[PDB]
Amino acid sequence: SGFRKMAFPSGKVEGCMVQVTCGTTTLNGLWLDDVVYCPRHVICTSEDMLNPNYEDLLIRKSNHNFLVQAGNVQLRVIGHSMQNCVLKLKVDTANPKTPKYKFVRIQPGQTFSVLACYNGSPSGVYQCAMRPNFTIKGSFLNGSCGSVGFNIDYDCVSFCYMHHMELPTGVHAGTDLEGNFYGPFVDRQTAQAAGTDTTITVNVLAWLYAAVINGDRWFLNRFTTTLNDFNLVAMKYNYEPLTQDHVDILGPLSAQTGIAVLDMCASLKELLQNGMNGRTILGSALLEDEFTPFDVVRQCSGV
Amino acid sequence: SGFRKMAFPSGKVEGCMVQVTCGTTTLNGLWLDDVVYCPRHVICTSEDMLNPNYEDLLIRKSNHNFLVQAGNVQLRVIGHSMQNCVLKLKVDTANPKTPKYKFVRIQPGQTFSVLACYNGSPSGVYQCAMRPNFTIKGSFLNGSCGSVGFNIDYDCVSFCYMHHMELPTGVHAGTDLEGNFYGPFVDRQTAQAAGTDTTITVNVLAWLYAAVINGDRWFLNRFTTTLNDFNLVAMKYNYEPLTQDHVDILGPLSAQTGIAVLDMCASLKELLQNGMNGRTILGSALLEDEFTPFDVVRQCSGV
Ligand SMILES: C[C@H](NC(=O)[C@@H](c1cccnc1)N(C(=O)c1ccco1)c1ccc(-c2ccccc2)cc1)c1ccccc1
Ligand SMILES: C[C@H](NC(=O)[C@@H](c1cccnc1)N(C(=O)c1ccco1)c1ccc(-c2ccccc2)cc1)c1ccccc1
Repeated sequence: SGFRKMAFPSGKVEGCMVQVTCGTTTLNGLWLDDVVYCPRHVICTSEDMLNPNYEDLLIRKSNHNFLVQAGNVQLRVIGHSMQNCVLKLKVDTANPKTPKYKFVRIQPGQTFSVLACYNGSPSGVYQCAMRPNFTIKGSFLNGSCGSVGFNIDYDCVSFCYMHHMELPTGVHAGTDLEGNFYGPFVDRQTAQAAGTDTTITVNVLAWLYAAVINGDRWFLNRFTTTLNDFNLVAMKYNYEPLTQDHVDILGPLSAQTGIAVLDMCASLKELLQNGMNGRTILGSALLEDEFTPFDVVRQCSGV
Repeated sequence: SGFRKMAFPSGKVEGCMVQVTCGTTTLNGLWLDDVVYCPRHVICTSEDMLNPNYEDLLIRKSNHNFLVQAGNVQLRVIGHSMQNCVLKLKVDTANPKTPKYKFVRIQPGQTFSVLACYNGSPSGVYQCAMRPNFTIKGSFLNGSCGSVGFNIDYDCVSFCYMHHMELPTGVHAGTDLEGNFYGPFVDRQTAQAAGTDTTITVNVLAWLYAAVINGDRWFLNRFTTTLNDFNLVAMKYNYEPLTQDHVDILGPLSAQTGIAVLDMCASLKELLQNGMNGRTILGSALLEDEFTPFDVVRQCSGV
């Protein structure tokens, strides 16, 4: 029993974190095979922040201008390219700690483990969700950039995120490892406001299912609801519209807890309409939406 | 900016997690040098749970009865011993991924990263605190036992916890790597009730200091208090008595935020007396006490 904000083991990803220096600017790179992926804003200077032209900013840079350091060891950059908002620095040496890996682009509401890094050094690990506004409520300081979000499918590290920037609102924006920012964010120092941060309803339901599985069942009522009636109250509370997919995705937890998904929607409604009445669920005084149905299954089947 | 429940990178500890089978029973072992540490209740059977005699239960067991598996590779157990509530299984092979390491016994209120394991396989990572009742509110399933809590001092993994058992209350009890349970817990299936789970006041203050550093400063009042007056209200709310050490330990955060520690105690008092009024601090609707002053410094200086 028990339920915590759990990350994947970062070991496989630690062995991939290198330091990437471009002049004054230093941040993290991901070293897989003979390629080091980092935010392309490594190349940007003290005044390039506002409107940097990267193609233009790349011409000025060469292989020897990218100082790729793997712990204490400098790597030979034997070729570089820009893919969207990432640099792919070709190095002469394949990373011998390269795990089996994929670059997935993760849907909003999906979760991943962040290995926060400074100077290619793993600092800490924490679970994150892709917010429906395609921000992530991370912990990143200066130099945290090029830190990756990831998911482990047994042996296979599925890199879903590379951290780029903090928004004016303490919130984080970054890209997949193909360099495509999640959301409308751009690697420039301009007015970039977050959209509405909606609650990942299916995740809250999964969290409630985790709560019930861990004996926190108080918020259960004798009520049911309809998807449509629940979704009316969901929208009022800035909750993601719930779909049959969400219900299907919660089927495992339903089947596990013998609680129809719509009876849990009924409990969620009462929690949303009435608040939590000073009570806690899974040591939280609000409804956690940064655990997927898969995350709950994982943390309650011990994958 | 941003503030999350961050763990240390588990990589150094992953390379130390082995599987430990004794007959039907399987759990995790920690492989450092030529020694594999696991909960001694690995040796206990289907009826030994109630009152097991371990010395007696060890006689029946030999080196070849301890199946130490490192991934797909069995290790030769060339000697075994019991140290308090841990077995130290001597193996012929030093763990080549042995990090620089110490066994620290951590004070209650101190935090550590848990690498949750099943069959010597890292499942997930999360930050934990030693509760003042010497329980830990973990996420551990069946077979999670022999999972270690730890702290990383740059290169040096300070193993503080080995997970043993879940209490009747969904809460977790275990030992240091010298095998000494934190708290009054014993590796037996008997009435083991948690004491009062008091709030780690110094940690809540650190969390508030992290909140203020991350722009969440609303709970700041124009009030101050005295240690004694604050401690009167602390005790009412089952908060750890605050000491000059706690104030000293918060000195860094005080100095960083230019907020006297006692003005923050004043804010904590108003939060405790008045609750949070539906408001959140650092995405929490209650006062987080599972972040140390050191943890906040670390996550807000990027160590
Ligand atoms: C306010 C925000 N502040 C930041 O983003 C902070 C940073 C703070 C904490 C966590 N995450 C990143 N930041 C870093 O820590 C960093 C810089 C280099 C390596 O790391 C950074 C600074 C600059 C850039 C950048 C520069 C040129 C062109 C385009 C972008 C990118 C990141 C920001 C600054 C500038 C632009 C957008 C957002
Ligand atoms: C209720 C509790 N249930 C548990 O503790 C669960 C377990 C569940 C989730 C997380 N953490 C551990 N548990 C395991 O997952 C496990 C067993 C072996 C390897 O792993 C376990 C079962 C048994 C023992 C044990 C056996 C003989 C003598 C003394 C102790 C120890 C652990 C418990 C059972 C028995 C005794 C105390 C507490």
